[PDB]
Amino acid sequence: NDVARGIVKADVAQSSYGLYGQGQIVAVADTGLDTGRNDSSMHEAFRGKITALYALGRTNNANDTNGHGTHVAGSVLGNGSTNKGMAPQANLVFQSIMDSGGGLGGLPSNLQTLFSQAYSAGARIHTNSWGAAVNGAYTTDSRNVDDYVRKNDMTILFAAGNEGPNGGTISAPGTAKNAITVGATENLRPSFGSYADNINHVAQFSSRGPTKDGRIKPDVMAPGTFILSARSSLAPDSSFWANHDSKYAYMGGTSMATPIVAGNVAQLREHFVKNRGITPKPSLLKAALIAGAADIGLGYPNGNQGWGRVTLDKSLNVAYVNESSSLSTSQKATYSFTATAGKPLKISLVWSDAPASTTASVTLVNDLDLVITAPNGTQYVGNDFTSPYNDNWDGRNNVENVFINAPQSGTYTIEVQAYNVPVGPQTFSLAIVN
Ligand SMILES: [Ca+2]
Ligand SMILES: [Ca+2]
Ligand SMILES: [Ca+2]
Repeated sequence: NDVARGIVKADVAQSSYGLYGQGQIVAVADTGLDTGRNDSSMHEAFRGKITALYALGRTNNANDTNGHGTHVAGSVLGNGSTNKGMAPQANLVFQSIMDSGGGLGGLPSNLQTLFSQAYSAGARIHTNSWGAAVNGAYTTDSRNVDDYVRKNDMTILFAAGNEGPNGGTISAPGTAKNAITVGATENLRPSFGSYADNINHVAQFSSRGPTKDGRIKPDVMAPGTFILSARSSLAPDSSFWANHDSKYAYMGGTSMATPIVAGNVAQLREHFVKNRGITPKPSLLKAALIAGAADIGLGYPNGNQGWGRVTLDKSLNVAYVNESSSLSTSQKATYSFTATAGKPLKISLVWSDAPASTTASVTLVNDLDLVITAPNGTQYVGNDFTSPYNDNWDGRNNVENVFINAPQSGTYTIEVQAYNVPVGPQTFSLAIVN
């Protein structure tokens, strides 16, 4: 966590912007949380900061004999004396879904039940280091994630899965359109060897897109190898990659990358609410993370890194549109942005789409297109990264991007065009970095 904090710029968010996640509540659905008791027995990283601790998988037992859940929650918001999570003043809703057999039987059949329970408790961010390895398929769980986000103010994150490095290995519900799906790059702890020596390396195991219908997943990356975070007092050494001390130990997986991003979302949401005067919609938090992300060196579009590695300080300050307009087929919204040529210009359009059928061959329901015009007339179409940049149109993704490394100083025109919106009108968010 301490090195991940610096890689994703949560250190700048904390030290220069004051963002530790205070006032935000993150829900984690995972194995269990240390002793399973919201009292003074609880691990120092969560003692006193638990909004609610629910036992779903084992009636009346939310403890963590595995370790996964405690480490995950630790990375979101742990506030112990060392190895703090990214949002260490956020409060925690924890849903313990591990069943007596070690499986995830506490999950309800309809995942909307899980998310609504968390929402009722006050959580507005819900993070899930779990999934089924269904090679990019959009399942009932994916559908319910999508329906839930379109109807409720909840940012939902899912791990991409650990079936890399082959293409097309994204887990469900990480295949949901409206979640933020997170893959793992390496942490920088090179004494532990090749899994933690290059922050621009995709971890070998991280699942890779595209999804079954060709969409780019994961959406973003974060460090997910040799992450030092909270150690359940009931977990054995075999659950960890390496020991550290009685309260903290190492783990790696997309399960570790996801909660780093979830804590960054708490920091970002705090910033919008306290410092920018608005409650940012899930689509805007997602767009802002995407526009701020760093190309780890593979270029775009790319299923190995998605849109790149979270870089939180760039996301804090984006120019935005927060679902303030909705579009039906053939309509367009227009914005103008004055750019400066010193720095890259990155524009990200994200929408919380209508849920797809589990039987559809193409999951995108409502298709918006991003079209940008430079001061000197050059046009760019969302996700067209091959010159000429206005000839390849996107009909699959509900994230569209125009990234220009050396922009012209001057006013750029930004159009969001409703190509085909059968379940309309469709709103959207934009985030702009320059
Ligand atoms: Ca490496
Ligand atoms: Ca499109
Ligand atoms: Ca092209």
